[PDB]
Amino acid sequence: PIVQNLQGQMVHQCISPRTLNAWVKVVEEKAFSPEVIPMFSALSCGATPQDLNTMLNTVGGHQAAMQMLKETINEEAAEWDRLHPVHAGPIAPGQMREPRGSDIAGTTSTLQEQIGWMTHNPPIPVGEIYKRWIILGLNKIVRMYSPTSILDIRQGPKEPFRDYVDRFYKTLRAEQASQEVKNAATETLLVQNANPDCKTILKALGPGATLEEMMTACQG
Amino acid sequence: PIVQNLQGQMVHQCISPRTLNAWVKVVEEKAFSPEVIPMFSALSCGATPQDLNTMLNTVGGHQAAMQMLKETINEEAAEWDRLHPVHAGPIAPGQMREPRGSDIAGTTSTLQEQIGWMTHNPPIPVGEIYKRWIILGLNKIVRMYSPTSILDIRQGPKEPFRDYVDRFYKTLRAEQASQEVKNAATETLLVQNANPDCKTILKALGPGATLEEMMTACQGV
Amino acid sequence: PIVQNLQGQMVHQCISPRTLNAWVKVVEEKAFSPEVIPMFSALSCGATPQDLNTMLNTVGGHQAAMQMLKETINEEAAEWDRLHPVHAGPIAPGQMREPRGSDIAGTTSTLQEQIGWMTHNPPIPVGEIYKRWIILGLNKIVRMYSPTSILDIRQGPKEPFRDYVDRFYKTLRAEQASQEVKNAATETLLVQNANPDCKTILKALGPGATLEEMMTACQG
Amino acid sequence: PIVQNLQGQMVHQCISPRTLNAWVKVVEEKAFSPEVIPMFSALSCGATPQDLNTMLNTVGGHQAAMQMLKETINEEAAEWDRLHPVHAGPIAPGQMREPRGSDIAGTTSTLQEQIGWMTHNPPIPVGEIYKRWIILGLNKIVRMYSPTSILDIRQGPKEPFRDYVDRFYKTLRAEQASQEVKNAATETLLVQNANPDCKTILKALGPGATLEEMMTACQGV
Amino acid sequence: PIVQNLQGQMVHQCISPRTLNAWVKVVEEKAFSPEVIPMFSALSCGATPQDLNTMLNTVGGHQAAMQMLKETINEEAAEWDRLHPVHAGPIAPGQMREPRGSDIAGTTSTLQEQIGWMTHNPPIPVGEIYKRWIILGLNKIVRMYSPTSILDIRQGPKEPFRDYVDRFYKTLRAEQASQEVKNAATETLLVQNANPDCKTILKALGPGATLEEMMTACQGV
Amino acid sequence: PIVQNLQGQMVHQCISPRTLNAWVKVVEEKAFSPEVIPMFSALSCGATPQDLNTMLNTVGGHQAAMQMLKETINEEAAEWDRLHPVHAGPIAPGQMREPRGSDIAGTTSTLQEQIGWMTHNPPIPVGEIYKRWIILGLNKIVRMYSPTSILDIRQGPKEPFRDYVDRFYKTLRAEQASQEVKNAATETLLVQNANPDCKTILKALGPGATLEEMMTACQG
Ligand SMILES: CCS(=O)(=O)Nc1nn(CC(F)(F)F)c2c(-n3c([C@H](Cc4cc(F)cc(F)c4)NC(=O)Cn4nc(C(F)(F)F)c5c4CCC5)nc4cc(-c5ccc(C=O)c(F)c5)ccc4c3=O)ccc(Cl)c12
Ligand SMILES: CCS(=O)(=O)Nc1nn(CC(F)(F)F)c2c(-n3c([C@H](Cc4cc(F)cc(F)c4)NC(=O)Cn4nc(C(F)(F)F)c5c4CCC5)nc4cc(-c5ccc(C=O)c(F)c5)ccc4c3=O)ccc(Cl)c12
Ligand SMILES: CCS(=O)(=O)Nc1nn(CC(F)(F)F)c2c(-n3c([C@H](Cc4cc(F)cc(F)c4)NC(=O)Cn4nc(C(F)(F)F)c5c4CCC5)nc4cc(-c5ccc(C=O)c(F)c5)ccc4c3=O)ccc(Cl)c12
Ligand SMILES: CCS(=O)(=O)Nc1nn(CC(F)(F)F)c2c(-n3c([C@H](Cc4cc(F)cc(F)c4)NC(=O)Cn4nc(C(F)(F)F)c5c4CCC5)nc4cc(-c5ccc(C=O)c(F)c5)ccc4c3=O)ccc(Cl)c12
Ligand SMILES: CCS(=O)(=O)Nc1nn(CC(F)(F)F)c2c(-n3c([C@H](Cc4cc(F)cc(F)c4)NC(=O)Cn4nc(C(F)(F)F)c5c4CCC5)nc4cc(-c5ccc(C=O)c(F)c5)ccc4c3=O)ccc(Cl)c12
Ligand SMILES: CCS(=O)(=O)Nc1nn(CC(F)(F)F)c2c(-n3c([C@H](Cc4cc(F)cc(F)c4)NC(=O)Cn4nc(C(F)(F)F)c5c4CCC5)nc4cc(-c5ccc(C=O)c(F)c5)ccc4c3=O)ccc(Cl)c12
Repeated sequence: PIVQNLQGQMVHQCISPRTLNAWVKVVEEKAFSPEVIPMFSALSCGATPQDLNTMLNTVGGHQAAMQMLKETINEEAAEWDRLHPVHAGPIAPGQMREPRGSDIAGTTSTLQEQIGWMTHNPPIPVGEIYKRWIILGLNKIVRMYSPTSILDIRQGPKEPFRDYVDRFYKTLRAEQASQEVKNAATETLLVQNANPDCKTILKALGPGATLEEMMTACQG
Repeated sequence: PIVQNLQGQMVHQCISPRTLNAWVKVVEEKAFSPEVIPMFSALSCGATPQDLNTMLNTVGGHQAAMQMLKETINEEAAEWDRLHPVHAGPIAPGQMREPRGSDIAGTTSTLQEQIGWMTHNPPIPVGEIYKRWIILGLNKIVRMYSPTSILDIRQGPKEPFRDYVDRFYKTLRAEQASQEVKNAATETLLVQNANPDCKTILKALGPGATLEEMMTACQGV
Repeated sequence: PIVQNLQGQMVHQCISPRTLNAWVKVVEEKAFSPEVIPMFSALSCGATPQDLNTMLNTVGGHQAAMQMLKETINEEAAEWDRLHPVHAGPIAPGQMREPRGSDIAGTTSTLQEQIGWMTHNPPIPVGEIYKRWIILGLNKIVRMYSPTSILDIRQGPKEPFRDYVDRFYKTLRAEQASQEVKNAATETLLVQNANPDCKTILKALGPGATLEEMMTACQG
Repeated sequence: PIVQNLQGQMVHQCISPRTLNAWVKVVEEKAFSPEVIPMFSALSCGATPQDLNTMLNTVGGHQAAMQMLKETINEEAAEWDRLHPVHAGPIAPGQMREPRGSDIAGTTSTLQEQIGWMTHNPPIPVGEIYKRWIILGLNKIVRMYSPTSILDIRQGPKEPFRDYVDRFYKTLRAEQASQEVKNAATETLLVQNANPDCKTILKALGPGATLEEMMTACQGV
Repeated sequence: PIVQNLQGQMVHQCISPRTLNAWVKVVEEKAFSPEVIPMFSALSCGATPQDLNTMLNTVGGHQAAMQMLKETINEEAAEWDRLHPVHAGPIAPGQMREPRGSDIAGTTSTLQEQIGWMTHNPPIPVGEIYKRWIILGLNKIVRMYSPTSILDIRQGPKEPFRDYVDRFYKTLRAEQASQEVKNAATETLLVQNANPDCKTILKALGPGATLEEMMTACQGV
Repeated sequence: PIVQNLQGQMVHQCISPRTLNAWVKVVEEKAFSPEVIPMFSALSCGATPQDLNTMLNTVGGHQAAMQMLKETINEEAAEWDRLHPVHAGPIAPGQMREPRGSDIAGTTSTLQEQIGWMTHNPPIPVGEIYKRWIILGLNKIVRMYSPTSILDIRQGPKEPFRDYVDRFYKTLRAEQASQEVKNAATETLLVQNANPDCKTILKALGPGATLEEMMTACQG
């Protein structure tokens, strides 16, 4: 990673054995449950492209997913190249060549170049750009290994309303839509997929009941 | 988190794997037992909004609780906005735009903005403000998911007084109320709901007895 | 905690996940065995009142004990208030308001105030004062969850003298008396509660035998 | 390893017990699965030749592989020597003798010489040069100890396409070849070795379909 | 402990949870096996008296041993007091009162006094002096709780000589005696208490044989 | 150990609980398998003589081996004394007495003297010298607890050639000879001890086949 030391300077540090192991274990234990994304995001804080590639290369199995991720990266890289074309010419002392997409993904760039960009004044944050690409791919994978649509989450006749709501929002976490789309669909669908006794009570509350009010109302 | 270096400046440090894992495991092991709240507060010391979002996003399951938490945050954010409305205009050099509620929650703010607020002179402690909102939400969840009401804690005929007291205060810990209200509940119910023999002993020691005295007086009864 | 950094200045640091976990595990594993006190004392090295409250708030169960602790704190705080009454008036630049008992316990004081006191020149060590109150309460709890009096520790007829002595002093650790009182009672009671064959030998050694001499003498 | 201190100088640090143990355990648990290679590369970041030798010397068992690794290193060392022959003469103050192949591998060089190379201005990165040799050797071992050939990965009649793709790329990961060669193997075999129903679907999407599209198109077939 | 910072000054650091737990677990697992002594000495490196008291206070059980340890300390403290009596009078600025035995053991001294002694120029190393007393006490305990006497270590008829030697030196390790005395015990008993066949072989190699030679000579006998 | 701090100075640090535990566990788990030597070497990086003695004193059991180690140290120390005799006289301010062998082994030297030597300009690296002595002894012990000669490692009739080669080189790791002696013996002995079907194929390859070529040739 690139971190600040105790004396106020951005420096390169080795990825730690703890970080590496934390990520490997997360994938082993949880596969591509939604929570693997914020865990990846937090474990990769400060990462260079080389560090990100290391993390992705240590994933055991799941190589269909990992290839889909490479394809997502390649599409983002091609968009970057269209938007930020490289001008040819000798690079001046006191300057860094402009990165292409393949450089941000660490494929055609050296570690020294990556540090150069990430610590330039002003910085070209190739780590952060690459990470955003990876997260877009990881979201696709989460959605793909999600077994269930929110349309199929229905409260059972004897199912406590809290357990139903737990299942509903856990399923929703795996959907790949904006938060606004998720929320408004949810309002109405949560009621619609409730069991007849709860649905009755929930209709009675009227629009604009908070979840807390809903869960109190259907406690038994 | 934001921590101080040797130069005496506040700077950003990455959240540690140890922290992340400690939080994940505490939720796994304890759910929304009252002690999850101080563990959250301790593990999130110095946290940015981004860090707090990370910690909440890694909670496995309990999504009904997490959704109720978001709703609490949205309520606290609307109030923030009502009390502290943003004034339009360009931001001066070395200065920071005023945060809206959604900026404090990390939704409409970048990491670099959060660092800027938390390290400005004087600080706008958006991490601390957000943590307060989160803790309020967690207190609701703890209460919400408490199985027992304090009114139903009654000493059994053969139950040692110490075990009853343990159960009474464990229940009271999950209530969402000020300390002064919880002290009123104790004064109303603890002696009253003791069993007949202990109750007789306790009524005799009177209102002013310490818990240690009460527990000594009922050691056999 | 408040610690010294590498460059010679008292600064606030976050309580570490290790410290938190060590304390939680100690209580889970050992409850209020006497050794929990020096473990609390060592894990709370440098603690602010806020840190101490955190540690106490993480104790799972044992809420009768924890309430007795709060009552002990309140009594110590009232004594502090009697001994160190607060004078009213505006606080000068370059000064800290005088702490009341409720401030030392962290109830009516902010973290910023606690750091202010603990790093003033000269320091008001509100962490150390509060800790002393907590330890007084913890000692009361140890004594309370001690099942056995030293008067009931008697060497059995076939019990190796070493096992008896182990039981005796382990029980004595849980008693709440001064060390002088513990020692002198012990001299005589250890002999008196020994089994008839050992008691014979121990009488024969005369007064002022060390424990080592006693344990050698009753080895079989 | 060689790491930077506050003065901005590169200095020597002892290899940590955590690092040592992480490497030992990864070999124990995963043998020469492809993912052992990036784990080695990450755990050996900043390593001196001495450190790399330590890590290789602590591998338990697998001595046939380790001997093949030494042979690869000896081949790379002979080539180094052919490209970069040492010139005789006394070494000037503040300067370092030019390394031979055996110096890079840590066999004929002291720790103090390795530090001198890695911290000189500009660096002679003998740790990085040796790591490259080691990684080449490990890639041979991974391939050598792979059980399956890519030609024998064929989708079963009832095998979900996702499971076949997992197996195909897991096999391809163990091949020792450039990325461009591995991409050629995919273009030759993946659709061709799908089962009859999936293959029909995939041939219709055509050469330009992404894996995500292919996996959507065969979700039931 | 007292450790050095960057300014090259000795300063106080809190005892770490790792240290505390390592000590607790070593006693739990090994009791008063001889190797507990160097583990104590290593874990208490730089310790103040306060720290040493903490480590001793966390020992679970073994209170007969711990009481014998206190008695040893009291004996060493009385001797200290006899050799180094305190002189009355007010302490000058930047100076420290002379420690009594009970000050070294941490009983009548504050932490701030201990820091003052250990960091004064020149140091009064009250941590090191106390550790010496503690180690003397622990050596007594190890000996006290050793099950076997060296006189009873005898090679069995079918016991490999290496196993006998292991047992002989493991027993000798628990003895409380100088190294020169332990070397005398070896010269008296090791060959003498070997079985008839090994003994014959060993007597022939003679007094000057190394252990490695002795163990080679008896590899089958 | 003696390490460099962040501000470029050689200082003494306490041996860490991690280091201590790593070494204890290695011996418990692996005894004196060859890999215990590079593990000792790496865990003792920067060690003083006192640290090395600590590490050796924590070894549980294996006291025959440990005594053989002391004997090896004593022989190396006597050689050092013959080669570097100590001249008598008062030691000047700005100087360190010359170390004898017993000083390098930490037996007659204080920690303060060891730090003095290791941080003198120019350094007398008593830690590194002692470690070399210990490693010579440890190699003797490895060879001694090795159950098997390389002459007895023979490929079985149905044994995969890779498993045979694994056994052969694992056995060779425990032999105490130079690397040149190990290699040249190995070339020929590996073929000679192969089973008849492999030996046939290996003869056919001719001299100077690499191991990789040999293992490919006998894959079935
Ligand atoms: C033609 C280019 S492309 O294919 O379109 N895109 C890319 N190719 N590469 C890899 C490369 F750089 F090599 F071209 C790309 C990398 N890439 C990679 C990637 C990282 C990755 C793994 C993953 F699981 C998912 C991902 F999304 C990304 N690893 C692999 O591709 C391994 N692989 N291999 C096959 C398979 F082939 F076996 F099937 C599969 C996989 C994962 C899924 C299936 N590792 C590196 C390691 C060192 C590096 C360098 C040195 C050392 C040691 O000294 C070291 F350990 C590592 C240096 C540079 C790179 C680097 O740039 C990044 C991004 C793109 Cl988009 C590509
Ligand atoms: C739209 C307004 S709102 O919904 O009324 N309020 C909020 N929306 N958001 C989320 C968002 F920001 F997306 F709008 C909000 C966040 N928010 C979130 C929150 C954090 C959170 C989780 C939790 F379990 C309880 C909570 F109380 C808070 N995560 C979710 O909402 C996930 N989610 N999702 C569903 C769902 F699927 F059902 F939808 C559920 C959940 C938990 C319960 C059910 N994560 C972030 C991550 C990155 C971030 C940025 C970058 C990376 C990668 O580098 C990364 F990993 C993360 C950047 C910004 C944000 C951010 O701002 C904060 C607060 C509010 Cl109040 C809101
Ligand atoms: C009228 C005052 S008093 O009651 O006489 N004395 C005290 N009240 N308080 C608590 C308070 F401050 F709230 F008044 C007191 C505290 N106190 C507490 C204490 C700590 C404690 C726990 C314990 F197990 C034993 C103890 F001895 C002490 N916690 C509780 O009381 C919890 N509780 N709750 C009930 C029960 F009610 F459910 F039954 C029980 C318990 C333990 C036993 C049974 N936590 C804090 C947390 C934040 C803090 C602030 C913010 C956040 C988050 O942002 C956070 F996580 C923590 C800020 C300030 C405080 C603080 O000052 C300290 C000392 C006194 Cl003496 C008192
Ligand atoms: C002679 C030339 S060569 O053989 O062609 N090439 C090499 N010989 N050496 C080793 C040596 F240096 F000794 F010559 C070489 C080393 N080398 C080694 C290597 C490292 C290694 C292990 C491995 F598993 C795979 C590898 F690829 C490399 N260890 C071994 O060879 C052990 N070995 N031993 C047998 C055997 F028993 F079967 F022999 C086997 C093995 C692994 C497979 C089978 N360790 C060192 C340790 C100290 C070192 C120095 C000091 C201390 C103590 O303080 C310490 F612990 C270690 C100092 C210097 C060296 C050093 O230079 C490096 C590279 C080459 Cl190519 C060679
Ligand atoms: C009176 C003179 S003496 O008895 O002859 N010698 C000594 N008395 N003390 C203890 C004392 F200081 F209290 F006098 C002595 C200490 N001593 C102790 C010792 C340490 C110890 C434990 C052990 F297992 C073996 C030992 F050899 C030494 N603990 C005990 O005595 C506990 N104990 N208690 C009984 C008993 F219950 F049976 F009594 C037993 C035992 C072990 C065996 C049986 N702890 C301290 C803690 C705080 C300290 C201060 C503050 C806090 C909190 O913040 C804290 F947690 C701790 C501050 C000061 C002290 C301190 O000075 C040191 C040395 C002497 Cl020689 C004596
Ligand atoms: C006449 C000298 S010699 O015998 O020829 N050589 C040596 N004697 N010593 C030890 C000594 F220094 F004491 F003389 C020697 C040491 N030596 C030792 C050694 C280390 C060691 C252990 C081991 F397992 C293998 C080894 F190779 C070396 N420990 C023992 O000898 C223990 N022992 N004991 C018996 C047995 F006797 F019970 F059987 C056995 C053993 C291992 C095998 C069988 N520990 C020290 C600890 C403190 C030290 C000082 C203070 C404290 C506490 O405050 C502390 F914890 C440690 C201070 C100084 C020393 C120190 O110098 C080093 C080297 C030589 Cl060659 C010798």
